[PDB]
Amino acid sequence: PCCEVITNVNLPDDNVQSTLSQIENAISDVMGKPLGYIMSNYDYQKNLRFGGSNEAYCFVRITSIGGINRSNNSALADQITKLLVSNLNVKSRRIYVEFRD
Repeated sequence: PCCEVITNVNLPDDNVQSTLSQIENAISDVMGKPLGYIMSNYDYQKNLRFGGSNEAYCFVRITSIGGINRSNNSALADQITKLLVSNLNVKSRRIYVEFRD
């Protein structure tokens, strides 16, 4: 699967790499998928806005094949949100996680 983090939070490369790594480990864990199938990215979009505001915000897009489990999907979004909250300085309310296939 694929996890694209689209955010206006400027994070240094090491913090980006470790964050994506923890996220991959959660995907692997929750979804039962070896790390060899997993793509991730942190796409820094300084002009990104939500709610009429350019304050820190993360849009997380998770693409799998996929579209199979709700409790896995719900638990994954929860882990990723928690991971992002913990690494980024972003309010939980300013993270949106979307699933697709």
